[PDB]
Formats: sequence, C-alpha cells, structure tokens
Amino acid sequence: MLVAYDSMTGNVKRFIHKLNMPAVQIDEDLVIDEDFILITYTTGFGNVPERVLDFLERNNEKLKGVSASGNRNWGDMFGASADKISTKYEVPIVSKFELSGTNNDVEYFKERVREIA
Ligand SMILES: Cc1cc2nc3c(=O)[nH]c(=O)nc-3n(C[C@H](O)[C@H](O)[C@H](O)COP(=O)(O)O)c2cc1C
Ligand SMILES: C[As](C)(=O)[O-]
Ligand SMILES: [Zn+2]
Ligand SMILES: [Zn+2]
Ligand SMILES: [Zn+2]
Ligand SMILES: [Zn+2]
Repeated sequence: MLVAYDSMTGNVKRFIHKLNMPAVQIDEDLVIDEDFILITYTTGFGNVPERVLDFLERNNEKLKGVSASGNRNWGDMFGASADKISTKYEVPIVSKFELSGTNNDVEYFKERVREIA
C-alpha cells in the first residue's frame, strides 16, 4: 500500500523511511491514483497542517486511513489531527505516535495497514 505523508521538521519523514514502503511526499499538484494511507503531523491545538488539509480536499476518495505524529505533552490534543481527518472522511485512525516513532510504532503501523488493505 501507498503511503502519502507530509513533514515540516523531518520527524514524519524519518518515520516513513523506517517503513520501507512505497511512499510519496504531498505537494500541490499531486493526484493519487490508488488507495493510500496518510501520515500527518499535528499543529498547535490539535490541528491538521494546511498543506495536508489542501491535499485532502482534492484526494480524500482514495484515503483509507490516517496516522498522526504528535507529542503527548499536548495531552488530549495528542495526534488530534488524525481524529479530525478520521471523523470528517470516515476512515480509521491507523495509529498515533510521538515524534519520529519507536520501532514498535513502525511495526504496529505496518500490521494495521495490512489489516485495512
Ligand atoms: C508549535 C507546535 C505545536 C504542536 N502542536 C501539537 C498538538 O497540538 N498535538 C500534538 O500531538 N503534537 C503537537 N506538536 C508536535 C508535532 O506534531 C511533532 O513534533 C511532530 O513529530 C512534527 O512532525 P514533523 O517533524 O514531521 O513536522 C506541535 C509542535 C509544534 C512545534
Ligand atoms: C523520495 As522520499 C521517500 O524521501 O519522499
Ligand atoms: Zn528519502
Ligand atoms: Zn488551504
Ligand atoms: Zn483550503
Ligand atoms: Zn484537553
């Protein structure tokens, strides 16, 4: 399965290189042709980065799940970008992880995508 992602300070980018899966960085022209999983980071107060919101307005029909990178020091706003995406588009939250993730976060993501695919 194809993974689409965005990263501002490189933590999500580090995570997706640990997956060894087909992966594409989001941009303004990208149209995705097949089922995909989104990995986003989380902006202040539980939000979705604008570039990701823009991409999803165009690409949500093929979206099959979302994961968020965040930080537990945000409390119940931890990874809430995934909550908002999941609620809006009616897709599962694959996983939440902190920062660039642990090895267990990597393996869990892959097991959950295998289940959804
Ligand atoms: C200004 C700022 C606000 C953030 N707000 C949240 C938040 O509301 N919830 C959360 O879980 N993480 C939050 N984070 C943490 C980031 O989502 C986290 O560092 C993430 O790994 C960044 O991914 P990136 O390095 O790929 O850009 C915030 C980080 C910054 C610098
Ligand atoms: C070409 As890539 C996997 O660093 O987005
Ligand atoms: Zn690379
Ligand atoms: Zn916009
Ligand atoms: Zn917009
Ligand atoms: Zn709260």
